[PDB]
Amino acid sequence: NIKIFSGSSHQDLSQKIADRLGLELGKVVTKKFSNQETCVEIGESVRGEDVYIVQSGCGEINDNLMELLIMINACKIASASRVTAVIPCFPYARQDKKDKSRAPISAKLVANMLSVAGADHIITMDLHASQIQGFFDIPVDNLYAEPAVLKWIRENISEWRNCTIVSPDAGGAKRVTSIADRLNVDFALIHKRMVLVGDVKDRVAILVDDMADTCGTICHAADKLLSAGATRVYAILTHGIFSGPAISRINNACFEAVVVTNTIPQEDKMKHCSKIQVIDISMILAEAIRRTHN
Amino acid sequence: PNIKIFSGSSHQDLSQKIADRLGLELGKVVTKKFSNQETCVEIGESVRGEDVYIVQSGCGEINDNLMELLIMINACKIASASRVTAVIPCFPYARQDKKDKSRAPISAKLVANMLSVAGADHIITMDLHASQIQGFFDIPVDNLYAEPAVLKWIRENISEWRNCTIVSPDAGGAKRVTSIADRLNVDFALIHKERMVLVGDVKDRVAILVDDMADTCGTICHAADKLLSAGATRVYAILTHGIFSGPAISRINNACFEAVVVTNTIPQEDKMKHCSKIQVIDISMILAEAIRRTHNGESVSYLFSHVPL
Amino acid sequence: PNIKIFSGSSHQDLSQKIADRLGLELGKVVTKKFSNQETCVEIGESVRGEDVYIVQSGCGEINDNLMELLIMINACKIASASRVTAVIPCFPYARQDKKDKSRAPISAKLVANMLSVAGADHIITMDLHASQIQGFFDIPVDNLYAEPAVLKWIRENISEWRNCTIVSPDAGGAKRVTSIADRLNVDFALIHKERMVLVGDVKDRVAILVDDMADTCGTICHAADKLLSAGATRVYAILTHGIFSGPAISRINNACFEAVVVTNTIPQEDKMKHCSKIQVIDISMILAEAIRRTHNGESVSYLFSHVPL
Amino acid sequence: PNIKIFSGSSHQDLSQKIADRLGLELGKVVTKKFSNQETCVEIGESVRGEDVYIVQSGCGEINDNLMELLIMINACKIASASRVTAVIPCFPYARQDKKDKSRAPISAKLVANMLSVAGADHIITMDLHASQIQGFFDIPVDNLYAEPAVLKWIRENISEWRNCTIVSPDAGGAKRVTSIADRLNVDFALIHKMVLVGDVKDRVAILVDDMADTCGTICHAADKLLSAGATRVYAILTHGIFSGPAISRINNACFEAVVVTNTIPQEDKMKHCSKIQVIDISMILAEAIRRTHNGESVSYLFSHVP
Amino acid sequence: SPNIKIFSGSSHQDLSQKIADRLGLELGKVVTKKFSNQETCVEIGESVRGEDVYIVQSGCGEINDNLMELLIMINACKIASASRVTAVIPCFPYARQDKKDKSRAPISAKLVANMLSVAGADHIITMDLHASQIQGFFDIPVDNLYAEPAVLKWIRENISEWRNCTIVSPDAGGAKRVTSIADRLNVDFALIHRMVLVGDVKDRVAILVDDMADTCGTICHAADKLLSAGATRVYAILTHGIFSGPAISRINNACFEAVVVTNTIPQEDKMKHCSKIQVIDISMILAEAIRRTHNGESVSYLFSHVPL
Amino acid sequence: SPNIKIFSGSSHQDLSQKIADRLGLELGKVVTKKFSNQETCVEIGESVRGEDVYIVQSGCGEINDNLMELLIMINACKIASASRVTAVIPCFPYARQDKKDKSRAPISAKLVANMLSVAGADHIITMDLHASQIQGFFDIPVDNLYAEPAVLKWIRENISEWRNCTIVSPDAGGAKRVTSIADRLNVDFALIHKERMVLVGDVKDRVAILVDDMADTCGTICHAADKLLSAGATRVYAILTHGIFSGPAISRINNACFEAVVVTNTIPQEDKMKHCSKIQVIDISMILAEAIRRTHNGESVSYLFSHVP
Ligand SMILES: Nc1nc2c(ncn2[C@@H]2O[C@H](COP(=O)(O)OP(=O)(O)O)[C@@H](O)[C@H]2O)c(=O)[nH]1
Ligand SMILES: Nc1nc2c(ncn2[C@@H]2O[C@H](COP(=O)(O)OP(=O)(O)O)[C@@H](O)[C@H]2O)c(=O)[nH]1
Ligand SMILES: Nc1nc2c(ncn2[C@@H]2O[C@H](COP(=O)(O)OP(=O)(O)O)[C@@H](O)[C@H]2O)c(=O)[nH]1
Ligand SMILES: Nc1nc2c(ncn2[C@@H]2O[C@H](COP(=O)(O)OP(=O)(O)O)[C@@H](O)[C@H]2O)c(=O)[nH]1
Ligand SMILES: O=P(O)(O)OC[C@H]1O[C@H](O)[C@H](O)[C@@H]1O
Ligand SMILES: O=P(O)(O)OC[C@H]1O[C@H](O)[C@H](O)[C@@H]1O
Ligand SMILES: O=P(O)(O)OC[C@H]1O[C@H](O)[C@H](O)[C@@H]1O
Ligand SMILES: O=P(O)(O)OC[C@H]1O[C@H](O)[C@H](O)[C@@H]1O
Ligand SMILES: O=P(O)(O)OC[C@H]1O[C@H](O)[C@H](O)[C@@H]1O
Repeated sequence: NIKIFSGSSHQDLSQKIADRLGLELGKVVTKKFSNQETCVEIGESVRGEDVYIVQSGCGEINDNLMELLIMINACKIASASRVTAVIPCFPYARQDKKDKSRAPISAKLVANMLSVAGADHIITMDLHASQIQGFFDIPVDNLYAEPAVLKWIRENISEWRNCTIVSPDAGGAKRVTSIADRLNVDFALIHKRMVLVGDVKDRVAILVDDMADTCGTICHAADKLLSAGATRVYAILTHGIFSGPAISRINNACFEAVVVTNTIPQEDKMKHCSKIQVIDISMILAEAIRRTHN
Repeated sequence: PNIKIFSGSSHQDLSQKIADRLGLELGKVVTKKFSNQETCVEIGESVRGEDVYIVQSGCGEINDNLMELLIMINACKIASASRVTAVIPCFPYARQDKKDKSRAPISAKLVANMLSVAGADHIITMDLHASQIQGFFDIPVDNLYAEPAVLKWIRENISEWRNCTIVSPDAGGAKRVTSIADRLNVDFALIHKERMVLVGDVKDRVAILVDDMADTCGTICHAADKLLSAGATRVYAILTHGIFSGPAISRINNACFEAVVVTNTIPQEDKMKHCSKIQVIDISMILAEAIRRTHNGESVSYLFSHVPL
Repeated sequence: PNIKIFSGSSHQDLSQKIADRLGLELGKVVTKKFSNQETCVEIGESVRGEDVYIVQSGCGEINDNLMELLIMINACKIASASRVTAVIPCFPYARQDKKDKSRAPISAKLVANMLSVAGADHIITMDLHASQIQGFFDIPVDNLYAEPAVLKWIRENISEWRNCTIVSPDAGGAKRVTSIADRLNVDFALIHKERMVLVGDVKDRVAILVDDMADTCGTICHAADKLLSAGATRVYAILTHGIFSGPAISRINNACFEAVVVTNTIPQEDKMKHCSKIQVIDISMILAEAIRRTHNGESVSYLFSHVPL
Repeated sequence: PNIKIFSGSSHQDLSQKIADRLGLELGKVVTKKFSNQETCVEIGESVRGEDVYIVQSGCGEINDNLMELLIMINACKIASASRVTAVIPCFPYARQDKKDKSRAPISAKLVANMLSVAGADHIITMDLHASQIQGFFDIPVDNLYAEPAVLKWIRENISEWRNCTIVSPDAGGAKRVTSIADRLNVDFALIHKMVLVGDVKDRVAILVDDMADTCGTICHAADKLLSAGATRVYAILTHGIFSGPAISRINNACFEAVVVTNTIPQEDKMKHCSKIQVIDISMILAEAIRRTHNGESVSYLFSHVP
Repeated sequence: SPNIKIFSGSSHQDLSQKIADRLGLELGKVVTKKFSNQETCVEIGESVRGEDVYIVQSGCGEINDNLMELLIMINACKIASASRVTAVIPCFPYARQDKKDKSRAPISAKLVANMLSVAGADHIITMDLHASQIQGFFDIPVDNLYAEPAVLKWIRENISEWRNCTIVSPDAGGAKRVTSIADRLNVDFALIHRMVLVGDVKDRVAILVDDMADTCGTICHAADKLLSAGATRVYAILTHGIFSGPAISRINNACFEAVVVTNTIPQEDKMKHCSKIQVIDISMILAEAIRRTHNGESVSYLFSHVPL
Repeated sequence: SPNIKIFSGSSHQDLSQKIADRLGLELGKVVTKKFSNQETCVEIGESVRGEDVYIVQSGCGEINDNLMELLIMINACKIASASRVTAVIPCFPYARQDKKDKSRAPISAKLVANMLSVAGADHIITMDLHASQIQGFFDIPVDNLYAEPAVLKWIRENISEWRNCTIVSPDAGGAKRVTSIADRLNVDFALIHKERMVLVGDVKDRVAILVDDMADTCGTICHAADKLLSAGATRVYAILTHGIFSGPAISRINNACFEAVVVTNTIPQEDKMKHCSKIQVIDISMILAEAIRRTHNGESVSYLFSHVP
């Protein structure tokens, strides 16, 4: 049967997942030692169980990554039948190639540390680059928020039939042209001094990318989109990291709303920013766990 | 502890140019097929203690050349070679780099694992379809760019290059073309299939389509037709990998290109004989230089700012 | 009860016979090639939690079938199948199982490592060239014998079998023929190349050459004529693997065989059209029984003493 | 090959001291964190064909320094280094070296395997909590001793060292002090919970263990040693973790000195605690690096110091 | 539930028989001998397809022959399509070589752990590892069982003055073990380290406790020191009864009232030639570990209680 | 630049000493004993840091203690920062268990190859593997040396009538070993098969030489010898590479009808020669020493297969 465990990163999403599966949380004490070493004490048997550990790459990332690895190692030495790392926001994903001299491929390093910890399956959401599925030798589910983003647009944008949907960088063109084609609307591209390609005159601009970290690029992209004359600017990003001065920049930018999923906890950031709206996706992870559980 | 260079049956000319630029001959290897079509590899010289480089591109009957490459690596490895480096100009199975459909394979990662398990210690390639294939291994992977030699070609061959527009034939290729456009200080544009859509205005100016490869060339021929319809003085196509499979030559001859420019990661002499529009950017000096720097133990970053020769 | 059988492009007939004998349908898989000759594999039905068997024989265009097999294994493995078993009746690269020359590869071990790294958990094959290839893995390898079905054939079709002579065309095929001689209670003989030399009798007796495979068939045709010039009644040739590459068919048409008997580890339908001496032994029930017993607990030890049907 | 030594963000002073003692400068690495708290590592000079040494101790925010160390190892490995050696003065997660509870992790082995897959070919550390951690790998792991340097400190600083009594504050540490007391040919003692076994009457008492974290079990162990009547009490621990309430407890305790090595930085601790003294072990690590480079035996560093 | 098979090696057949008997099973059909040239011969005479296999081999009596036999049995079961192969090793061999305390020294214990891993072992069940950190040699579950509950029950039921005894360590290495026992009995402890004794064995009973007894030189010299310090009776309760070389002669001449070991190593032949040696059948602790590991329960019971 | 060291195990110190003498080296400082409880104790009393280490241990005389000793020495040198560890094993143990011929049978040879691999061996140097395919049980270079040269030289220098002798295989499995030797001598050949013992070939009126790779209990060579005399041969010799002579072997050869029984010193023969006057030994220490010298440097060992230094 199923045991779902939660790490100290995003207890809310784990609770939603376990509720949707009709389970309890697997009882785990997750803290730090006096000298900041990660302390993981699982307080119930997992012998013969299919265990799922929910830990997102957010907060103090290395503590949560190491916590996840230690939970995997404990469950593996605990004679668990299978250990699955549920990672809604995959850490170190932007370091997925050697783009400069002597650079590390940190995402690949993370994939190998999960492998040697004892992970048998990975369930994640909107990988920055899909090719990260190839960093392993085990099944890696790359889930999409695209149905939930489409539904959010259709249910919240009055003028969605005549929007355009825009990318703030180059790399995000393929992500955008999908949903633009799925809504049957135009599309546009913003590149870095900032240049705009496409027609967003007298319509609604929805910026879409996989992630929003410092939000400098989407804020200057919204400013370019107002320069080109757009009745309203939205930003729908899957992972709402919001690091550093991000909140200040979205509060001063001219967005109608800024939409993210709950791959990362947003309550405290939503308290300091009124434009933020969060989507479900917890039902998408539960169905990947239940589908995985044969 | 010097260099031994061997050639596979997938591109002996490129191996010949590389060994020539390095002041070498090429290793004595017989690479044929058995009566029942099994690969036969006979290394005809000692390779003990040598730094071996094997040149095999993903082209032709791809699985025969891939299997030949793997057998060459394994023989050299149990031949007590000091190091074995697979130089793979066009990396095969690169478009199968993820699990997009329901039960699809990641063939590129499988290939990376067969190269790893054969005994490869180093990979030297050019313009990987996805750069993340460098992460499919646990060994160094040089992802060489043809971008500098393409820039040099454009400047030395395009009269109106100062006011051209670099166009991406698909969505996915926007990063490449904005890189090149930023390097020439020109404009860029994008074409998206669905009717085919053009964004970025290429009116009354030269249009250069740039992507990593040309297989069946349907997408770049349709893109070129759209560039004419939008009113573009001239339309070029500069692609790194000249696969040209199927009706590709028919489609390029029946399109409106002034030239279609590729590198010699794949043999092009037979293709150029049947298509007066195809131009080749010899990149054997970039591969020869990367091998030499790899041997000495020097930094290959020079190869991303300047063209040799 | 959770069993799936997928077929490659090499021996679809044998796959259908096996699935028929197990009362199953073949799994939904599209297995073709891309425009640039890369292998294209989409398994079109779930294998989640299933006991998967992939039947691909080492024959035809061998490297395309090997890559197809590896891509199917890796796909099923990433598709969360419980176990993936490669049913390979004729093992490719099996004759390359040692280092006899100064720089030779052990291609059989390379293949064992590529099947292992793809995700294979079990191997089911028939009459390995060398049995020690079982040790090239680290997973169970069922090496089935055609010996019982050959014994049944010899008993039921050769009238003078009680006083025949089982002959080896080379050395090393001595154990194969001595086991059949001890099991039929008959005589054995041996032929060594070096002008060919025969040791043993065959005078005024039916002669039966037995080996594991027949590729170019030069040695068994010269062996046949030597057996007639030593004064033998007839000459048969019973080989497990048909292959028949190169000029083999032409040579069998001119040789003096009464019959050439093979199993259907390799398709023989096209071969039988051009050679009237070729008779085929259906071994689909031995492979089907290996699969059904492998699914359940049940020991495969049957398939080495008596024939299923 | 030629030697390059790199520093992590943990204990930069020890890295500089080591590089100076080897007559080298530290290599160019920028090691910081991203806006979203991910580790950023940029090695700014070629290491192709080099024998690289990366000095990172298990201290401070340990998971950030461990993850940073792993990223440096991986970068140097893809940067075509000839050999990558992790110099780790204090090995993190070492106290998780066995399974004494249900569902417990063996975090020390997890770290050993992450170092292995990162690309480490050699490990140089000092006084592992348990020596058997050398077996968590399949690559050379040097477990150096501070014992000659603590002995030299104690002969050179304790006048009554000829007639002292070395004490273990817990059970598990009974062998270490027998290795040291017998090396001084002096009395030894033991404390368990507190009850004391061994003599400590009018003698002066020297606590020796591998660590001292929060120091509760050595502050109480000092109180028991005074109650049994010893002139002064000395605490000599290898790794100066001093986390949590450690400083307050030593400031309110009756130590003559608390001596640690510089496997972990102590400067911030020493400005706030007059009782902390540090032993320089930078030459003991430098000599193992030098011997490891040009192929000598580090056995000498367990009996002679520099 | 029952798809389990249990097999024996050539080392401790009595323990194998007791374990299988306690589980209500018969021992599996394996012929285990040596070839003419002294190579190990292993013939499993029954199917293990889909089975949860347990192989009982202790590190004792011609160690390399039994270790190599164990590895060959694991590999045979692995190629025989067993679902899981568990090595039950009551006394884990080469455990004293668990670190590098010398130049050019081997970690023989780690080598053995890697040979068991590469042979095909999926699980290890052992008792009183010399060092518990050997659990970290394996990357697989390793049960490190204790004789501590059975040693305490034996003490309470056989030492009358056990409430005022003295649990003594024969070397500096058993201080963790004996304090544990000392705390469980609520008694005093002592240590012996040239003969130096620290602790107060007053005029009472001294019980030496360690993990094993090989030659028995240390427990006997510790017994002499415990005499000279004036102690009533002295005992020795050791988990692993290796007793090699002149060990029995030295126990017969030493001042022991009794010397108690477990049956991780065969002791019947040893007990016939020494009236002092007593054995604590621990076959039920191993059987209940096999039974719980099959059908997947928690073995932590076995450290608080002694099932018969 | 000699970084070469050479240790010896407890199995064959004489052969190690001859090898090191021929290489102009001293034997490495190793104490190899047993603990009180019969556990293997290995203390290397010399640095091997950065050295090319060779450990000479043969599979003979109490196999498991010598195998375990070899493994502990490899592991010690590997953790001792040795540059490379090469296991020089003249007689490779467990070679006869190289396949699964019965149900639940072990492939002990592959297990041994995996324990040598996991100990840290980078190279294996052996002589006359029972099956050559055992080279594929590894993933590291394995030199399979032949005793065929020096056996040819022995026959020529000791048998007067060798120009018309007959090389006989005692079993159906050594026929390839025989056919080789005979072709190099240009002599007849024959084969013996225990079915009742049967002889195939001609050995009437001329000298007969039984040749196989080893002699364990010697049960077959002796009955084959009486068969060779009942079939009428002047003399009978027995030349085996590996002189194991276990069990009743010496008792059987002393009453056997051999002119001589010739073995190599892959196994110590001194005590065996004391109890059997018919035993001749061939020194192959120069073939092992040359395999080591060429393996160290970087030279083709393949000379050793037709020359005899
Ligand atoms: N992972 C895990 N280990 C268990 C469980 N139950 C028992 N163990 C065993 O417990 C041992 C270590 O903890 P344990 O002995 O129970 O703690 P102790 O009884 O206080 O010494 C190992 O042998 C584990 O195999 C369980 O449910 N999960
Ligand atoms: N790879 C390689 N192998 C060599 C070389 N020189 C000798 N060999 C050896 O040659 C052997 C195979 O060639 P050969 O002696 O003709 O085979 P054999 O006579 O049938 O055993 C192998 O054992 C190799 O180790 C060399 O330069 N390279
Ligand atoms: N790790 C490492 N990579 C190097 C070194 N020298 C050159 N490189 C190469 O630098 C390449 C980076 O390519 P690119 O994305 O164009 O970065 P660029 O070299 O700065 O232009 C990598 O693919 C490496 O092959 C080196 O010393 N170490
Ligand atoms: N290990 C094992 N092998 C089995 C079992 N049942 C059948 N086998 C087969 O046994 C074969 C070798 O033994 P066997 O068939 O009896 O003798 P053979 O005539 O040499 O094939 C292998 O090819 C296996 O496929 C089993 O339960 N366990
Ligand atoms: O373009 P499609 O033929 O649709 O897809 C494959 C394309 O691959 C290359 O980009 C060619 O230009 C082909 O057109
Ligand atoms: O030897 P060839 O005639 O050329 O090739 C076919 C032979 O291949 C093997 O030797 C078989 O015995 C076949 O008779
Ligand atoms: O003392 P408490 O258990 O906090 O733990 C801290 C101890 O950690 C080690 O034992 C040190 O000697 C410290 O005294
Ligand atoms: O006493 P020794 O002969 O030195 O060695 C064997 C005995 O002492 C050792 O520590 C073992 O524990 C045995 O108890
Ligand atoms: O005669 P056996 O008992 O079979 O074994 C000893 C034989 O072992 C070898 O294979 C030779 O044929 C020897 O004569």
